[PDB]
Amino acid sequence: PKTFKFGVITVSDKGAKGEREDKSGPLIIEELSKLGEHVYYKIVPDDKIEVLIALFEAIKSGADVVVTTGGTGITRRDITIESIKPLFDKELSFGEVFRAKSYEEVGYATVLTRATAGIIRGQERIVVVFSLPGSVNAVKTGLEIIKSEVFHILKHARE
Amino acid sequence: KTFKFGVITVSDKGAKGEREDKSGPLIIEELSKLGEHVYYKIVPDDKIEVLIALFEAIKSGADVVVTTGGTGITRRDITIESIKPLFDKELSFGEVFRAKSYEEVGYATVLTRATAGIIRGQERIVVVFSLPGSVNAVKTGLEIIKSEVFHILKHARE
Amino acid sequence: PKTFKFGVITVSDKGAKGEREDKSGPLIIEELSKLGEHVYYKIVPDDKIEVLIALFEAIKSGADVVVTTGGTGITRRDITIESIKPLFDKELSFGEVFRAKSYEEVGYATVLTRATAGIIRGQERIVVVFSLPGSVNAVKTGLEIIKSEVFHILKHARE
Amino acid sequence: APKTFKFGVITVSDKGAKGEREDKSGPLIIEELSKLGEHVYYKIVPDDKIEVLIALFEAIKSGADVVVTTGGTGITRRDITIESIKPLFDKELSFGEVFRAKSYEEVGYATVLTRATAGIIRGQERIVVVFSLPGSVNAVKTGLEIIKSEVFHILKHARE
Amino acid sequence: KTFKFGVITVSDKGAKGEREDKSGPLIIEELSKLGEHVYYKIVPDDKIEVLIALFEAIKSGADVVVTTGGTGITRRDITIESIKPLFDKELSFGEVFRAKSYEEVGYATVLTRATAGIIRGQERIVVVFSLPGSVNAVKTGLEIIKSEVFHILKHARE
Amino acid sequence: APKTFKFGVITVSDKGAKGEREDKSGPLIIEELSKLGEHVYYKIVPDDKIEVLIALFEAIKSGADVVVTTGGTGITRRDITIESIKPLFDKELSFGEVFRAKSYEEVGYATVLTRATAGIIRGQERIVVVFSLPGSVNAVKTGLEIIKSEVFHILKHARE
Repeated sequence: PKTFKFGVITVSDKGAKGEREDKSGPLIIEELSKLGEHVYYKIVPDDKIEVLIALFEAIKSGADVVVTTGGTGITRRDITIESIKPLFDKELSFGEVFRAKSYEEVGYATVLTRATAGIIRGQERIVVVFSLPGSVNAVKTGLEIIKSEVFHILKHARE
Repeated sequence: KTFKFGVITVSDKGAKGEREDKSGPLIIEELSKLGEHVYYKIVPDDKIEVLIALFEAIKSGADVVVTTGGTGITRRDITIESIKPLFDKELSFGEVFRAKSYEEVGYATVLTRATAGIIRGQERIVVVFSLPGSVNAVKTGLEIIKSEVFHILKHARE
Repeated sequence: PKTFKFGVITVSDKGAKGEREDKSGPLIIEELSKLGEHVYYKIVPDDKIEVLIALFEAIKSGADVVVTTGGTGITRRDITIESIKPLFDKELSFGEVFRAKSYEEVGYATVLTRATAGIIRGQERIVVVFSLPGSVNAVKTGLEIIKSEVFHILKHARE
Repeated sequence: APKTFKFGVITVSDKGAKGEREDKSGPLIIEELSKLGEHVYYKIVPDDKIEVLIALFEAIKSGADVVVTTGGTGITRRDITIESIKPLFDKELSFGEVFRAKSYEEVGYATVLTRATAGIIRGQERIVVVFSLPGSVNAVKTGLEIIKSEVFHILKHARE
Repeated sequence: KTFKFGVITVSDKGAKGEREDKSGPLIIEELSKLGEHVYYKIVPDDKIEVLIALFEAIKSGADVVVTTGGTGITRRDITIESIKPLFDKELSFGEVFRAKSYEEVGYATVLTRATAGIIRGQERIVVVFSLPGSVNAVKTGLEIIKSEVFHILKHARE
Repeated sequence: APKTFKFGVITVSDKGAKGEREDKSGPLIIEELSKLGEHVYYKIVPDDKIEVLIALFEAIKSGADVVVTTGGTGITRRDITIESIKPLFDKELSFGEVFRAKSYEEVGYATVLTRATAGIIRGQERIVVVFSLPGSVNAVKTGLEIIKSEVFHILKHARE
C-alpha cells in the first residue's frame, strides 16, 4: 500500500457563497499531500445533491480516499452523514476513535461531535470516505488519525 | 410543462461493447416526446459506476433519470441496492409496475424488481426510476413513466 | 371481537389554521361510528410533533384503532408516514390492498398513492393505526377496506 | 442451469409441535414439491425464533436449495417466522405481492392480513431460496401454485 | 438561557406503587437548577405507556425530556427500542456516557445502554435523553446532561 | 440465577477451514472458557455466510447458551461474520465499544479497523449470547478478558 489519490470536499452554505474563507479544506490538502496525491477539491453548500455530485466527481477523478469537512452536526441544514452513510458497504469505527481523542480537547462536548468513515465498493474498486466536522480544529484532530491509519485501511479494504 | 432527463443502462456486456443497447435508445426516444434529453451513458453492473453516472446526469440538469438493468437477483445486480438508499421519498412504482406486468408474464413477476423515488437538495428535486433490462420491461415502465412523470414532478416540487 | 373505540386525526396546515373545512375527518367519524365508538378527533398541522401528540392522546383516550388522513404524499411538508411507521411492531398489507382498489379509480396515479397500516403493541394492549391520504375520495375508498377488515384485524392483533 | 433441486419443509405451530393439531399443510407441501425436487428434510417446530432458525439451517445443511416454512406469518405476538428469517435474505423477492394478488380473488380485502415472503440467502457460491407461507391449507395451496410455477426460474437467476 | 423539561421513570414496580422512585426526583432536583420543570410521571415498562408520557411531557412544553429505566437487555426493557426510532438526529450520548461509566464499573458497561436524540417538528425541537434506572447511572448522566444541555439546544434550534 | 452455562466456539477462516493455517484462536477460547462453562461445540468454517450460520445453529442445538466466533470481522469482501449474525440479535450489547476501549491501549488508532460485536438471540423463553471477535490471537485475548468478566452478568440480565 505505497501511495493513494485523495479528494476533499468542504460543505458550507457560507463557504460556497464566498462569505467565509475555507481553511479546513486546504488543511486536509496540505496534510494528506504528505502521504498521497491530491486530485480533487470542491466547496459545496449544505445540500444533499451538491454533496453527492462532489463525492462522485472526486471518485471519478481517481480518489481512493475522500474526506469531507462540514455538515456533520445536528442542525436542520446538516445533511452530510445522512447523505453519505447509506452508501457504505463497510462501516469503520472512525467516529468512535475520533471522539475518544476529541474528549481530551472538548470533553463532554463530544456528545455533539459527529464524524464517520466507510468503504464504498465497486466490483473491484474501493473508496474510503471520512466525514469530519467543519471546524479547523476538529479537522486538525481528525487528520492525525487519518494520517496514521489511511494506509492500514486501504490495505485491508482491498481484500 | 417540461423537464430535462437522463438515461443510464447498466450492463457488463453492454459496457464492454459486446452487446447492443436497445433499451436505452427506446427510453430516449420516448421521453424526448415529453421533455428534454440531457444525458446518456452505459455502465457496468458496478455500484461506483452506476452512482458516478447518476450524479453526472443530475449535474447535467436531469430532473428525471431512468436507469435500466441491474435490478435482478443475481450477485452482479446492484442497481436498486445502490440507489434506493438515497431516496428521501419512495414512490409505489415497483408495485404498479408489477401489477401491469402480472398481465403479460403472470407469476414470473416474483422476479421483477423496479423502483422509483425522489432525491432532494435544499430546493431541487430529482425523480429516479429504475427498471429491468429487457426491452419488454422497459416498454411497460415507459407507459407508467410517461403517464405520471409530470404529476410526480408537480407534487415533489411543491 | 364485538366493538372497539376509535380516534381520528386530520393532518393539514390549512385545516389546522381554519382556512379549509375538514370533510375527511368527519367522514371517518360517521363511517366508523356504525362499527364502533368514536372517542377522539383532532386537526393538526403537517408537523411531526403535533401528529404524534395527537396519536398518543387518541390512544390515551382509549382508541383501539386510529385513522389519520393527510400528509401521506411526497412533498416536503408530508411527514405522516415517516413519523408513524417506525413505531409499528407489525406492519399490515393495507397500502397494497388500498392501491389495488384505487387503481380502478385513478389507475397509474396510484404510483403516488401512499397509505399504510400497522400495529403498535404494549405489554397487553394493541392499537391499529391506518394512515390515509388527505382527499375525501381517497378516504372514502380507504374506509370500505377499513370497515370490512377492522374486526378481522383486531381479533388477530389481540393474540 | 439447474436439473433438479433439493428441498426442506418446516411447519411452525405451537399446537402442532406439541401433538395437538394434526399437521395437514407440511405434508401437502411435501407431496406437491416432491413432484419437482428431492425432499430432504421435514420438522414441526413451535412458534419460536430459535427453533425455527435451528430447523432452517438443518434443512440447509442436509443440502436443501429451497425451503418452505408454513405458519407463524400473522400479526399475533406468537408469530415470529418472517421476523426471524427475512433479515437473513441477501435479495428479497416480490413473492408476497404476487401471493397477495392471487389470494385476493378468493379472499378480497382479507389480504390486508396476508403475509408471506421469499428471498435468497447466499454463501460464497451456494444459494438457498426460502419461501414463507401462512398456516392454512388454502393459503398453502395458493403459495404452491406459485412455487411450482417459479422455483426453477428463481433458482436459475439466483445462481446467475 | 432556559428550557422547560420533563422526567419519566419507567418501571413496572415503580408504577404499581410497590417500590419508591429515587431516580426521578433526583433528575427533577438537578435540572430545576438549570431550567423549568413542567412534567413528571411514572409508567410501566410498556411502549404505549412510555410514548403517551413522552408526548404528554412534550405537549406540556418540555424542550428536554429525560427518561430513566427500561434501557436494559431483559424482555421487559423497551425504552430505547420505543424512542430511538423517533429521532431525526441521534447524539453520541450513549458513547460518552459509557466512557464515563467505564471508570466506575469497567467491563460491566457492556450492559450499559443510554441514548439521546432530537425530535423535530416544522420549527420546534425536543431533546430526549434515555438513561438507565440506577441512581448511580442517573448521577453520571446528569453530569453530562447539565454540562451540555444548553449547547445541544443551541445547535438543534439553529 | 445461572449456575453454569454451555458454550460453542466457531473460528471462521478460509485458510483454516482448508487445512493450511493452524487454528490457534479457537483452542485458546476453548481453554479459557472451559474454566467457566461446559464446552459443547467446535468447528472451523470458511468465511462463508451459510457455513457460519449452519455452525451457529448447530452450537445452539447442542445446548450452547454462549457462542463465540473468531474471524471474519474485518473490512475485506471475504468478511461476512458480523453481517451474517448481527441481524439476528433481539438486543445488541455495547461489547464493541468496550473491546475497542481496552484494545486502544495496546494498538491506539488501529482500533478504527477493530470490529467486534455481541448480542442476544431469544426464543419464547430461551436466550443465546453471541460474541464475535477478530481473528488474531491478541484480539482474542482482549475479548476473552471481557467475556470472562461479564458472561454471567450478561446471562443473568438476558434471561431476566
